[PDB]
Amino acid sequence: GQELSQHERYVEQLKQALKTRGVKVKYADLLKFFDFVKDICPWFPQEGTIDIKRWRRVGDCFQDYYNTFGPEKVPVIAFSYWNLIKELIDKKEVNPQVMAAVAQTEEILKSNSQTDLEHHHHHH
Ligand SMILES: *C(=O)CCCCCCCCCCCCC
Repeated sequence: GQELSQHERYVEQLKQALKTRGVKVKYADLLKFFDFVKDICPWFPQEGTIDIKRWRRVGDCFQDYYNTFGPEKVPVIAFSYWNLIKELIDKKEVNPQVMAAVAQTEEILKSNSQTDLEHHHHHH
């Protein structure tokens, strides 16, 4: 959600990198969103976090299939992919939804094995 603002600035950074590849001028957010959103999130485009283990499984499936299918528009962007996914998470260490899925799913407030409410304790 709000993290969207962060995605904007980044989107601009990703475009610059590809720009140095001598590649034409295309949108990264869209090209990636549509492709990925439908890739790891084919039935749930609501969130869809960045994943290396999954994107890899679904990545090879569609990819290994598209290529083995002898395509007529064999894009080079392929080679670029995968490698970018790794270096991506790194520069993402900033504070994306990935880090949130942790603070949210595993709130620090959680007791030893109870809940954040903590019946034993009473604060107000
Ligand atoms: C809430 O709607 C914000 C979206 C939550 C997940 C997105 C977080 C960052 C997305 C990474 C994009 C870069 C690689 C595709």
